[PDB]
Amino acid sequence: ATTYIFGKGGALITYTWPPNDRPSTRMDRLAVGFSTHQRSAVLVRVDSASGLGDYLQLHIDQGTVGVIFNVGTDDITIDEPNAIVSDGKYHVVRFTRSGGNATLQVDSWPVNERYPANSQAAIKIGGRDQGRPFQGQVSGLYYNGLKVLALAAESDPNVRTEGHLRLV
Repeated sequence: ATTYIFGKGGALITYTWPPNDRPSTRMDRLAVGFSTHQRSAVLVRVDSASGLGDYLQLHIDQGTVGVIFNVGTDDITIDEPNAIVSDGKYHVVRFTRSGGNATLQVDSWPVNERYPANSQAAIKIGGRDQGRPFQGQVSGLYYNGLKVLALAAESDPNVRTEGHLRLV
């Protein structure tokens, strides 16, 4: 329930687990609040051990939200192509992984992805080097117990700050 505004140039909020507490999880929850006017941006990126690719991606594409996450080799996508999100108004996204199974809630639209038959390293919010970079405001981010936005506000050493930010 803390809000950061990402200005012109795009900002970045990195939470970095110490190289000794890298959580290898059976289940993940991401839940973000935000608003933006652009139809193409990246919100939350979660990195895996060095050189394994992205563990979790949350991006706005075509004005709708979508998550990519990997089950070892393959990366699984979940699209919510019904909720328009690039209006500038408030929107709450809730990704819920459980093994291969997964759920995606955007505002009032839920999607359920069900499976057929990896240690985390960092969480980045926004991105300053994918021109056009993210612009707008993110609010009350939550990942596996970590309220990363709050942890910034209280200057947690694990949280590195880059870009054009403002606590509102």
